Amino acid sequence: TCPFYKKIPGTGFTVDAFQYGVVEGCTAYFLTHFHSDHYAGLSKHFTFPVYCSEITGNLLKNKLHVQEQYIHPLPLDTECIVNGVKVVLLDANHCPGAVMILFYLPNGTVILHTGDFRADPSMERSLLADQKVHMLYLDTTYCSPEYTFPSQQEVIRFAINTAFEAVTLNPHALVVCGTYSIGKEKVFLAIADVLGSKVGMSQEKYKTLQCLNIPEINSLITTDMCSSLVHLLPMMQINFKGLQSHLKKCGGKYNQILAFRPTGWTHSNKFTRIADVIPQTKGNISIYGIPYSEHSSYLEMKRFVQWLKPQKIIPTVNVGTWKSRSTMEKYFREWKLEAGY
Ligand code: NI
Repeated sequence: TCPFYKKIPGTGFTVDAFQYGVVEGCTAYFLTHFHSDHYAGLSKHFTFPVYCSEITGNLLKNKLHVQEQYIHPLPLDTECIVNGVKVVLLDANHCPGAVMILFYLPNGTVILHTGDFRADPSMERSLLADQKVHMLYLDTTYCSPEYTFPSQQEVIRFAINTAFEAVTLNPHALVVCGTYSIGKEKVFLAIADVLGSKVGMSQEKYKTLQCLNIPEINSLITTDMCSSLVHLLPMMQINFKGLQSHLKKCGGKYNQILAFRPTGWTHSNKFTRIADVIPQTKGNISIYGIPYSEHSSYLEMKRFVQWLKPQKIIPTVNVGTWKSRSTMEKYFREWKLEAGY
């Protein structure tokens, strides 16, 4: 049964609620982004209207085979009417195609559902500037002050400089990057651009990337692994055993691997600066864990909420324990007392 924090009151709508069967009273299912915890339950047998971004709708049709007649893609930054209710989709600064949804209820209530997001000051000049929000359904993934990490631009500077140094010292080194979902494509695209290479990958991952409307993508990726010195592998294979095995497969073209695991936060964040990050090494294999996040840090989240000044906050992440819920409620009250709303 569908939890309350997936339901939009005063509408027929749900958000990211496909794993509960037919939800009573739901006339339109919204999907914020193509991550498995959120799409869980969708398939070619789904026969209700799904509302989403264009990129999300390319992935539903090509990867999950949802039939076209049930996909309703909406343009961003554009007022649209869905089943009698005005909605707007906004860029969430998460993975490709990810949105926040603004719902203008028939009684005058305005609701923002962030989906998954990485808050940014650029959001203070979107269509959110223009009116008051009564209720915020908030991605609280990293809602505690221990969660710090650098900007995405500092992380990509570290990765490019590390890869370019290694391959210029040893032209026979291979770079490997882990992946298990869409998102974080800048990691491997920026490294392949500094090296003058395409990114090589499996046919299944090439298919997924071809749904993303990334400009000039045919110039940047390939299924011909032999032609590429940046390879993408499943995240589970980014370990010494899995990398040794991959290096065997390349037929003596390479004699070293430098590998990247873009994680979110790890507790090495509480001690080490990006500048000071070092790899784990075994023989001719090195593995870097780099803190590339597509969710808000604590400080980014706090700034967004203190700017928006919502009347009520409903967390959508970390809701399953009483200790998490009480922690989060305490921070919300601090933020509201400090800012004065
Ligand atoms: Ni996500």
